[PDB]
Amino acid sequence: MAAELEYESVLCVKPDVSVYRIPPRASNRGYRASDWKLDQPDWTGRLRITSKGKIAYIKLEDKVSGELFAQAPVEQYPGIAVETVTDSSRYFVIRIQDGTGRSAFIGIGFTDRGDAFDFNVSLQDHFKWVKQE
Repeated sequence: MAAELEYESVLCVKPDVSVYRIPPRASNRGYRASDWKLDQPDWTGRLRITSKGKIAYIKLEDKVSGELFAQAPVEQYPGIAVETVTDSSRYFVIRIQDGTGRSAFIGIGFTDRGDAFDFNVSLQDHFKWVKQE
């Protein structure tokens, strides 16, 4: 049906997810959403991540069909740049890096925390081992 050979790949996906777009800038470490705010840059579509073997790459588009299509390749090493609302608001942000110099910052959230949780916790389940393999 699908299980035949195991490999190093998270296999994270999500047909229903929302993400924000903000200039790749940062003069510090601690974010400030409560003061940053954002209601314009926030496209909706499908987001997922995977890894061939020695490296990884995140693919995004639309679970339905989309159009443009894009992705963000990762070196599968400089894993970092992930945080949430320092002052507590109602969303979260995630970023990635590759080669130790190229990293993109974007926000991820949903009209509800319950759903946005299952999605986030899903990508992790595949990454680090805790609840399953």
